[PDB]
Amino acid sequence: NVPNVVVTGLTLVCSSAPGPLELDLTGDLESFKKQSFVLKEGVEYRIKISFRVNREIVSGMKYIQHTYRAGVAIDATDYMVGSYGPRAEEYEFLTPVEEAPKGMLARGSYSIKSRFTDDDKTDHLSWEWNLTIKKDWK
Repeated sequence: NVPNVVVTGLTLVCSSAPGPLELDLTGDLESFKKQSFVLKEGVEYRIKISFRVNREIVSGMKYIQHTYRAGVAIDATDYMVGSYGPRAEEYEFLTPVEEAPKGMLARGSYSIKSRFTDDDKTDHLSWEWNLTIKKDWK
């Protein structure tokens, strides 16, 4: 049977972004490693993680995210998702509002290691993507 939990996507929710910033997590995750979303410095945003539970209840689901700059971790955050049972409709998790960095010295590439797990520490899905902070959506 298809995994009990299927992570289906990640969306960088930003009201002022010119276009959609989302990753399809149901396909090939390798392509993301060479790609990067552009985010204007200082803008507020959230991260929407779409997923579905197919058969059994899952408890303590957490969306983990480590952010690196110049190859070194500058932040680690565990987002308590919750315990949710099976449902036909796809679930969506929104992290609290975040604020992007500002100032020259904050600009540049940022790499993210993302993981969706639960209590049993199950690796429901892990993936790496990139971000680039710019003065404007340039």
